[PDB]
Amino acid sequence: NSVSVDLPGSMKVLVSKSSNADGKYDLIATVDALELSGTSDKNNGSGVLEGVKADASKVKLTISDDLGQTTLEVFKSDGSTLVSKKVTSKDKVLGDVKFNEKGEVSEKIITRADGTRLEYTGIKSDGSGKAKEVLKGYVLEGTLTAEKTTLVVKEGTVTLSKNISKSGAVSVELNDTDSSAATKKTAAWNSGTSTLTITVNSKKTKDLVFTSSNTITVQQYDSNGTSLEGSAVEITKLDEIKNALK
Repeated sequence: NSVSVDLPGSMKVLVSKSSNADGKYDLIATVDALELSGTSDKNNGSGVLEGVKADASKVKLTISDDLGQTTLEVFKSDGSTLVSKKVTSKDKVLGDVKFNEKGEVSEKIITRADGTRLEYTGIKSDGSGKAKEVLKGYVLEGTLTAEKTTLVVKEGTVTLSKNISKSGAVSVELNDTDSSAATKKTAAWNSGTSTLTITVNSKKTKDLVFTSSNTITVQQYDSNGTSLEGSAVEITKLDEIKNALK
């Protein structure tokens, strides 16, 4: 009869055990109680399934040839304009996209494999919008442009800016409007190690590491200002970032 196949995005598809006279396989899936069906020229569960919501919206599920990726799309009732698109890629990263009345991207939520998120909302036609990074224990807020995402933490006269470029490269900068040379913070960014080193009064005070695990760690320097001391501590809430900027 049929073979159950496990799919990215918490879905399953039933594929026929044998092909039809055209050599094609039948596909069946139920996604949140909606029944979808289709035919494929592959036997592994890949291909295209379609259905129609109670409100007449068209639904299409596209499963890539190697089963690595699923795309779940909802359209207006004539099938021409997108309403939403949900993509799980082979790295299990989720892209959840909303479109406006004219089919232009208006919201995009990215869920990384570790569960952290980039939330882009109010997206305009120039690709600008509001931005939020949702990390384990805290959230960073800022803006999106076509050039970069900029997330901002403020403490006293210090502004910390985490940039994520259009290509995904992270850089961090720090700016202090403090005028006194004794207490003002400055900072240097090391792209090779994703580390921001803070300096006060010509001595290094701490390293903030922005890790590949989507965490931030802080480590102090010795009173001299040259050697790191102790070991790095992972930030677990926004107040601890603010503390590192004091």
